[PDB]
Amino acid sequence: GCCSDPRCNMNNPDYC
Amino acid sequence: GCCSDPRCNMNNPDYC
Repeated sequence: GCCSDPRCNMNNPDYC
Repeated sequence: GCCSDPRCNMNNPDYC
């Protein structure tokens, strides 16, 4: 998942 | 933060 991966989470505030 | 960058900002319209 994206939100469970630090870098993806950091770049996706709309969903994370 | 994400919103300070044009690409990330545009990918996150709800939050940015």
